[PDB]
Amino acid sequence: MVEIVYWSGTGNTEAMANEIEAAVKAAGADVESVRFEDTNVDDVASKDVILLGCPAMGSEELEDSVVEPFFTDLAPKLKGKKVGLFGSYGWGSGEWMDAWKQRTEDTGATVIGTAIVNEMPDNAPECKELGEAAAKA
Ligand SMILES: Cc1cc2c(cc1C)N(C[C@H](O)[C@H](O)[C@H](O)COP(=O)(O)O)c1[nH]c(=O)[nH]c(=O)c1N2
Repeated sequence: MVEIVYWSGTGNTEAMANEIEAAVKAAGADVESVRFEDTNVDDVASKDVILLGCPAMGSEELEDSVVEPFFTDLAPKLKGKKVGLFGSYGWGSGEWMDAWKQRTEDTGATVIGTAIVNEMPDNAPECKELGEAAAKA
């Protein structure tokens, strides 16, 4: 059981989440895909595996006004659980995802892969890989 929580500006992370979802469904696993704006730590608690979807913003950062408020709320129950990280970038890779990995790992949770894409999904099999991994917790 996987809660795929995504923040999508320009369709990108939605389509990424959809790709992941298909790989989860292929291995007969229950998926709950929602947006960062409409979720809660209590919901997350019921799912052994969680995936977070945030594109690269400003100067190689996470999306401050939604993802960081939800992350702080999430932190008390982000222990032991399998958390996969998925994001789209334009011109700069890695940094935002490294900082993101560091904070998600740091709460006592483990990272069930990191998917980085050049704007649009499919261009990185990583998305599908994360799907498979999430299906298998
Ligand atoms: C205000 C703003 C700021 C950034 C971006 C876009 C926008 C609109 N993008 C590109 C972005 O990661 C890419 O286009 C995503 O596929 C879509 O991101 P959003 O859904 O538009 O936030 C971007 N890309 C990148 O590689 N490093 C960066 O720091 C940023 N910063």
